Amino acid sequence: TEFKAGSAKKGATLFKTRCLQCHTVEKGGPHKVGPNLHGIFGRQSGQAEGYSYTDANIKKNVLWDENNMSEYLTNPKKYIPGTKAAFGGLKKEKDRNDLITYLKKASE
Ligand code: HEM
Ligand SMILES: [C-]#N
Repeated sequence: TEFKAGSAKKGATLFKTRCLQCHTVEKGGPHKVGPNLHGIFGRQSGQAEGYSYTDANIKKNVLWDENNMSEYLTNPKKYIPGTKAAFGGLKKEKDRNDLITYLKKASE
């Protein structure tokens, strides 16, 4: 992978206050508002059956590397033109580094 990590901790706190709202990180996990984000790093997009998927996510088949996720998070509804992800696109830029680190580490 190109991206090299910031901090495993702190990113947790960000996830907990941003993403945990809609998602989970745990193995399998409840696909609450969003799907679960375990093992996503290096698994293509749309890798969790049963939950309410979209054609758009499938057709927009994304590997979920750090770059693509970093971008997506900025503008999910743009990057995938057909998502229920009514998320406030991660503008902060900095915290993202930690958050992605945590996610990467969690999704090892
Ligand atoms: C910055 C914290 C967040 C992160 C790291 C994140 C990450 C992701 C990722 C990687 C996907 C792609 C799933 C896949 O293709 O398998 C996704 C989808 C989704 N997210 Fe988030 N998300 C965040 C916050 C949110 C929030 C707060 C909401 C709830 C308002 C939300 C709702 C959704 C939904 C509904 C999807 C499914 C969209 C689709 O596949 O069409 N997310 N998210
Ligand atoms: C999730 N955007």
